[PDB]
Amino acid sequence: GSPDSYRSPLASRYASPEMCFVFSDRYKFRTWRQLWLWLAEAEQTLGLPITDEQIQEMKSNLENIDFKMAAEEEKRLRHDVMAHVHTFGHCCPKAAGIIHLGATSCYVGDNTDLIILRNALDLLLPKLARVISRLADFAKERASLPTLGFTHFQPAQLTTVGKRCCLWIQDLCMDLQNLKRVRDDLRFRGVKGTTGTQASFLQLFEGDDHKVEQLDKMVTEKAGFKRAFIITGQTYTRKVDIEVLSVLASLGASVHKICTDIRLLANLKEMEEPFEKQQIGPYKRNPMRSERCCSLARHLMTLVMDPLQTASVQWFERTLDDSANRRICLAEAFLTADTILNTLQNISEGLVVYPKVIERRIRQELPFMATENIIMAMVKAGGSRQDCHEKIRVLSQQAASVVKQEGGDNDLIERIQADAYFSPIHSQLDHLLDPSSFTGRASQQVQRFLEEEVYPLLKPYESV
Amino acid sequence: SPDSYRSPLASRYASPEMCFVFSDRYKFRTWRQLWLWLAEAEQTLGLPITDEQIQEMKSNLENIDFKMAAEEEKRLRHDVMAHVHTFGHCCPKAAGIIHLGATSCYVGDNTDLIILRNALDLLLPKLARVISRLADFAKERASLPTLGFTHFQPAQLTTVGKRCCLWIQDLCMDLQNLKRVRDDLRFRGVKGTTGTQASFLQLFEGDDHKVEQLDKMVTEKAGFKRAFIITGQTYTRKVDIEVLSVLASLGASVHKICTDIRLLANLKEMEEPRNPMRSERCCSLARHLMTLVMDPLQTASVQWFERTLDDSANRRICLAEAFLTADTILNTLQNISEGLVVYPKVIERRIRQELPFMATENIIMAMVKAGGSRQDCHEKIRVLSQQAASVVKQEGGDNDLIERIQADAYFSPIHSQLDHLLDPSSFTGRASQQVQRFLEEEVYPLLKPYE
Amino acid sequence: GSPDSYRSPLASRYASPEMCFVFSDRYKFRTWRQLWLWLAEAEQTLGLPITDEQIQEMKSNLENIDFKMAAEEEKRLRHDVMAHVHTFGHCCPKAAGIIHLGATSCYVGDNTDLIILRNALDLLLPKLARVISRLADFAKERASLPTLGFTHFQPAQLTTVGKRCCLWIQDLCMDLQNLKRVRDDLRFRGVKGTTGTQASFLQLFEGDDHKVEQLDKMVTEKAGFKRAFIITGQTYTRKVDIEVLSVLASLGASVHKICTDIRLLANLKEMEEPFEKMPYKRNPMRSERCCSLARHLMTLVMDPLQTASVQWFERTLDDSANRRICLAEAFLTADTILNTLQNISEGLVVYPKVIERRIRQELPFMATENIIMAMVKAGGSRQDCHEKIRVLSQQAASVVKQEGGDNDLIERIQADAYFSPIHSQLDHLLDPSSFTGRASQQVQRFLEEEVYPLLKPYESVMKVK
Amino acid sequence: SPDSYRSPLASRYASPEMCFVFSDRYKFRTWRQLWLWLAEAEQTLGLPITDEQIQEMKSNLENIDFKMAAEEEKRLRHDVMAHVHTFGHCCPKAAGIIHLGATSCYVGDNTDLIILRNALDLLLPKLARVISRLADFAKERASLPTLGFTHFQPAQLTTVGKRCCLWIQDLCMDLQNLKRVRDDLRFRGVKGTTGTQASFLQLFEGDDHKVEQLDKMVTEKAGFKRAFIITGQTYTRKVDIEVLSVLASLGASVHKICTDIRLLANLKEMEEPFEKQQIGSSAMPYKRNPMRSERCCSLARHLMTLVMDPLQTASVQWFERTLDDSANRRICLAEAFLTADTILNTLQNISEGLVVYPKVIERRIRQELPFMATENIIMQAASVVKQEGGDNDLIERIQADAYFSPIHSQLDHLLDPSSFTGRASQQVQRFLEEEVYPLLKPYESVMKVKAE
Ligand SMILES: [Cl-]
Ligand SMILES: [Cl-]
Ligand SMILES: [Cl-]
Ligand SMILES: [Cl-]
Ligand SMILES: [Cl-]
Ligand SMILES: [Cl-]
Ligand SMILES: [Cl-]
Ligand SMILES: [Cl-]
Ligand SMILES: [Cl-]
Repeated sequence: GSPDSYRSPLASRYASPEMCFVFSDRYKFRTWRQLWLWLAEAEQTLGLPITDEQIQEMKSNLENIDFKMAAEEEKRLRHDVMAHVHTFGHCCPKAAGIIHLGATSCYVGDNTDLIILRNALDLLLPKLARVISRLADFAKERASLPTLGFTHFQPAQLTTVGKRCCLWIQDLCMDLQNLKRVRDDLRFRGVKGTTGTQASFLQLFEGDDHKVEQLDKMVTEKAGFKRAFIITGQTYTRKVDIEVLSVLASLGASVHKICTDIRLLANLKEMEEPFEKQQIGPYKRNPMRSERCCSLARHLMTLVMDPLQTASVQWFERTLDDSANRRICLAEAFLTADTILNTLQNISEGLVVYPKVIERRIRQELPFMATENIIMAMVKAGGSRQDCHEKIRVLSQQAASVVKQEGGDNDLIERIQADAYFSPIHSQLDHLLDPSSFTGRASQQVQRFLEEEVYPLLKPYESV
Repeated sequence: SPDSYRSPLASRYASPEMCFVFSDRYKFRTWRQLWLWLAEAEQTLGLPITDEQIQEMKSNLENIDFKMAAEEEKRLRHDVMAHVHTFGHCCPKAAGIIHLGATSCYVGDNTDLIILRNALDLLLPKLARVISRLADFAKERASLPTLGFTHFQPAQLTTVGKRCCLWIQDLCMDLQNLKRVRDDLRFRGVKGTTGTQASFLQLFEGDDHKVEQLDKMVTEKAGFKRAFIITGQTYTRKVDIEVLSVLASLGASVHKICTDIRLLANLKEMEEPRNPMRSERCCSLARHLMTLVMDPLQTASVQWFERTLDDSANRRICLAEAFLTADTILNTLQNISEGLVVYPKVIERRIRQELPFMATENIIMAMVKAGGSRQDCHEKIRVLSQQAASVVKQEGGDNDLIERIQADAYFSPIHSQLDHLLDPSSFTGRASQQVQRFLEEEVYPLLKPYE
Repeated sequence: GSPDSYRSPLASRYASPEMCFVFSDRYKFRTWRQLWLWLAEAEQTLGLPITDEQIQEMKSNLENIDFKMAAEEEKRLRHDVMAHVHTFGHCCPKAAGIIHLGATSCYVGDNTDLIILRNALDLLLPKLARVISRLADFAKERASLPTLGFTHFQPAQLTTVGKRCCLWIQDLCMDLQNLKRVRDDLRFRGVKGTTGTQASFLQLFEGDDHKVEQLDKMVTEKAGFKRAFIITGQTYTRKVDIEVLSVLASLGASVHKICTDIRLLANLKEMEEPFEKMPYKRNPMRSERCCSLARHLMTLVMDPLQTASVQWFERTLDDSANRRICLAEAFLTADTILNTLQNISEGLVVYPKVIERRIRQELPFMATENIIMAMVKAGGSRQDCHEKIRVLSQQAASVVKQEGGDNDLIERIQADAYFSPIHSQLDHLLDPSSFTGRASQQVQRFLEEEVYPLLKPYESVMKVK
Repeated sequence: SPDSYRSPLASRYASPEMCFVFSDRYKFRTWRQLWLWLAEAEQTLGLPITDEQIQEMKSNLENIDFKMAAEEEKRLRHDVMAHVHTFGHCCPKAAGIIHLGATSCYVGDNTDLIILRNALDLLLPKLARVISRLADFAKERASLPTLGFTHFQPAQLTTVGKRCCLWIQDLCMDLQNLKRVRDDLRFRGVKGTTGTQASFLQLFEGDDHKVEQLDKMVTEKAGFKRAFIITGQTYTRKVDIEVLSVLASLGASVHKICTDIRLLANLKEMEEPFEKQQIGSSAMPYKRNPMRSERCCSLARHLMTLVMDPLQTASVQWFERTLDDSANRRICLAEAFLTADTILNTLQNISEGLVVYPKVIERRIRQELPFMATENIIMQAASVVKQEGGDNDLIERIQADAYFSPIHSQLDHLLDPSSFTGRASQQVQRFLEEEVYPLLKPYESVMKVKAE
């Protein structure tokens, strides 16, 4: 692309070449020809006057596409499909008269879109499986590392770095399920005619309903779909595009949340994005990859409104106000998702943790959450609950004033150590303030989660 | 009071049953229910709770002093502790063990899940019922030809019932979505302030097994098959995305269906049980259902760590509104579907005006079959078509293409064929067989469990 | 009402009584009657058979509204306007025959919607002005107080607490200007008939176009509007609802940003929400609520965008139920947000020693160029000094991250005799006020030039809490 | 290359001029322009910058080595520093003073503002031309009666021109909104990395007036009347909301207009203009699809969808800036303007020679009018129509009944369609003179430019 024209940053800058190719005109028109080859093979099988020589010349010329010629013919014809029937028949002169036999434009246009959507999903699925797997390794590594919990982004009951990572993983697992469900349930349009009635194919087969049904089943199987619609207008219902982009929107919400947490952890200096390759010969580090993931994820959420609106105002058996919008949103949704998953994998590969910063923060906040434990110990040693409460309240106030009014380190535990009133529990104080004892069931939750929910989910993706 | 704003969703639009599901009575009775279950399970697991305490709670689930709870909430600045205190007031014997070990979201967030599920349960039979009425209609009208439209321009004929199947199929997809979401909803259970169950762990003196039993048992008592293992304070707000996304997609389906119905009313081919007001209302509400999807998308995207409370007010609005809106739509769509009136004579007249321009191909094939040239016959049709089209558009007159073809001696080999060549049923392709196969394979089996 | 049914929390928990009333049935049907009165007044002036007695009796019974009779008459008739014509005629027996004369439903329905939108904008405006004024006071108070700057939420060139407050204030001033513009530019529908062509009134005035135009002008002026549409279909263009809810959505975005910043400052213990009628751990719950509701305001913009987009011809009635929801909810949501944000703004809590400690931890890493320059001025080498400061800074950075320790960079500089030509200077070189650039002067000029002048019209309502 | 994806906005849809405004060439020449302006102002303010340094920069604003700059961005990990280095290579005399005292968003963010303003400037005349073509049409059809539609059911007659005025008025509102947003855009200027101008205050050795002078000077050289006083790192992202919200609302207007045209096309009352290849063709198709209208709807829909991107972005900016705005804005701001530009090009084409069939219009009026004239006559046919799809026979029944003898001779006059259109034709004329013409007058000199 020239620097003198706009180039989508989703092609040029962001997405992988594999996803870029799925949405390319090369892939599109090659798949159009592929569909025409399948149609010819099935029509031959069903008794139509098509030869093995005609089939073989189509098969040899699936990739040999004259784009200049197609574009020229599209000018005079003003019909993209017929422009390509012409260009295909030019390089396939024996087969020319039977290309597109009995079909309408959407046999190629709309089935190709479904193949594209399915192949795009099949590119995302393994990438999403891989990021989940890398985060699972991290979660298990850090399963028992105590970290300050945050509710309202204020100190709260301690969690572990790995348990927090499980919140992230779980949302991504829900995405993996949704994506796989939408992919697997996607139906083929098949051979349906202009308004879905198969009137053209019925006539071609001389009123033979069984042959129309069989043809529909054969192209569906050749394209590798399990199932075709029975009911369509001109195209697959545009409710499908809502299903697909809704699950991508939800994925975007998940990633926006995870990468927001990561950016906040980076401010706290508890976690940072992976160190990047050394240049031959820094204190401050910006979580730029997580920022980019948020930025893009937002756009994936935004896009959901396109297919919602499109579907809601489709009139009868189709209106073509779906077409320009789909050319933008379907491709953009997938290229944005791809980019996000490529970046998130890169974030996952060697996340940096600073346990001494984490520890320090716990030591600042934990004492204000440990006071019932200190009361219980005093009471167990023969002390008075009332007096211990009154005394803890006063020392706690003193420490809180050091922290806020003076900008000091929390000295509550040191106040308690120095006060002879707490003499009966001074020897227990390290044990009573052990952060691992305040993480509840965090580490066991990680283990049960990974074994019962995450590994089983990943198992079938081990091939790809 | 007419002196204050009153939700049009509550007063005007939605059913009393769905309004009740989102009422404070339902909410606070469910808080008490969850406190009962917690005590029952805690007793089984060895905690000092008596049968008398449990029976007292059980006799007072509905006995709620909303005035006291609202006054205590002003004092304590804490809705849950306000309801603990109020419940303890009418249950003095149980008062010390209500909420034992629990945190606020044990009642708040589990109650939301209960509500979401019961609201889906109310929608499910309504949607099946609509699909069923429309299916009866599609079957009745499976063979009735009607003009096809692409670009809202005359196209290959369909049937009234085949078109109806486009509508039915989107609604079947909605039905399956709502059911999946309903069945897959998991319980929060007992999870603590940050999801670690630390408060329960301490209540059980470090016994993990007891914590896991408690979680299993309250989940069972609430009638859920599964609880989360992993939470922060609350169930992941991704769940609310999943729920409102299926409602939004439902709204898109309804808007499309009710748009087609409004267009059919302009064409005088079909009417609702004279303006298509029910269909307009459906569209108007369906649009709001689509808009609402952005609320939970945004919310989940900016939850920090184990929860921020910027979810709360938003969810009070969007969750209830989405369900109350969806309910109204289904009640209205039910009324539309019970009384669709078709005017076959209007349909027939429109077909007779448009069909000739679409029959030019079959006229050419018949001339060929009695000897003629393809290219001669195309050019003869082209001139007569051009003339008929001028009469239609330039003169505002009825289409005379068939009369033109009869009056031209060239078409003598065909003249006696013309009535049959332009029989509308012969242009509907496989429409009626598609209806029957769709109803038997796809719709009936879906509906059978609901009947 | 009853706890046995849904009650919108916008009406029952969140919005002010005044905003709730603007969207009430009482207000709506009083305004219908008002519009009937004005119609009758203008109709008499242009010579229609309407007497002072008939007029005086409508004026007497503007508020005397029997809702039960209106509701039963609507159940019988299934037309809200005719039900209200009949109910108004019942208590105005002498005027009954002239009420609604020559008008169509939207004369009352749609003109009332405009009067509501305008009144609702008028309630928001002074609330937004008060928030701006409280925050201006804060920005002035805190103009010179250094604080750590944040880009990517990482340490950056110091700002001041007041300068950062001006980021918030500016966006709110842009919202105030938008709300006012929209309020001012709102046009009346006036008298337009069923399809915008004024046929009913043309015929009522026996073909006199001048009298139809005068009626339109006169009802418009009686309703307090400067200007009526020339062109309508049945109703005002629904593009208007986009204009109004877009400005509210943008206000939501500003508030969401501001309150997200406050939430982050509260985590950092630098700023907290005002003390309520001293606990160590405090949650920024008002700010969280403002974010929550601001989000809904943003969401709602998609309602009028979609509605306008699919209006067929001179009106389709698929706008009606949606507008009953989104127009009221957006204003009630905005009202709540403004009431809450004004509360947040009254007595914000700042912890300067927390702010100072954080600066002391981060500033040395940003001071290393000021130090190099002071070495270069006393003789030394830019490149020499750069390599020595890099090694010590790396050591200090490792104390911070690998050990969880306080930053010791200035201590390591103090203890290294290579820096002896600048040891006397270090206190001055590390003065935080010298790192805030022009923050304090920016505050002063902004408040003088851009904020105080916007507030000037609202001075008489400024002091309410 | 057809072997990767390419935005259909760049290749297929938008005009080359809008495409260029969002191009890398435009971007990076604008960086260099801003660096030149900076140097010129800094020279005036006394910094050691020579006329030769300035002239060397001025001679190389367009001489951009994209390949080298990309490679340098990879080495330095910094887009601005890559461009500083690459510009210093072609301007070795100036190399030492390029970007002097500035920070990254001096070029990045000011360039975005120049782009936004340029883009708006391209849209305005296009919209003005649409409005003018429709105003021509409205005027010529001001009196042509046509069936009014409420609920898309027969309602009080309007006129083809009056109906077109509904479309025009929405677009006039868009044109005023676009103009306001363009006029109100402020320059970021020189603000530093957190908005405090610290780097410039240091460059000028603590002289505040010099910093203020530099901000004023770069703002003036860039053609902006006003700079922000207050920024963080960048201009407030509220500005992006303001700009995309006006485009969204334009999208809504265009969707409604093009939905009406599609419905009229179904009714055969109005069609999209004959394409060049069809004009006078003896091969004119009977069935014409309103494809340009469909396209405009489809695109206008995306415009409306995009409004959620800047809403969300602004809402979650933390403090003096977070860089989660960057990728999103790269997408949405360019897409919104390419989509709008496409819509306006197409809509201008639609507006130039709309096809009207008065005899179709007339026949539909005769079907519905007898039912709307009963009031005037007092001074079954419905069941036939509904059950038989027959022609309306109400008038024919009336002339053949004894009872209506007093009225019979008026029945032609009483059914005159012109008498049912109310004030539609006068409304058109007052609207055009008072509200439309005055808005178009600034655009007189570019009215004649053709559809693309
Ligand atoms: Cl894997
Ligand atoms: Cl077909
Ligand atoms: Cl096909
Ligand atoms: Cl806990
Ligand atoms: Cl709990
Ligand atoms: Cl009228
Ligand atoms: Cl009126
Ligand atoms: Cl700076
Ligand atoms: Cl700068």
